[PDB]
Amino acid sequence: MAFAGILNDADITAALAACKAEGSFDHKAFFTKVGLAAKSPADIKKVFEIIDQDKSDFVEEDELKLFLQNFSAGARALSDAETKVFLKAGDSDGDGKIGVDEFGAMIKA
Ligand SMILES: [Ca+2]
Ligand SMILES: [Ca+2]
Repeated sequence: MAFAGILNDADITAALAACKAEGSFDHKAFFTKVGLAAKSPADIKKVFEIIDQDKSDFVEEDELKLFLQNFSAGARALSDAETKVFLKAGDSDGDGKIGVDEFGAMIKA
């Protein structure tokens, strides 16, 4: 909408419209679709502040809920299985959060 061309609002919206059905949680496709897998450290660090929608130096599940609204104004809030598989894409230590190093890993795959 009113964001930088670093991200394609349409691609964000696209995968988010798809990852709204339980069982259709291809969020890794989200990263590669929106172009997030082609981000530089600096970009990924502002994206850090996105999963940290609270800006608390830590990114918890409750943040991943509205973190998408912080990513894009017309984004969908992730559901049970959606947030789960999405988080675990990077969350390897299983602490219900996105460690930003876990994050870089999940985006890169
Ligand atoms: Ca936070
Ligand atoms: Ca973790």
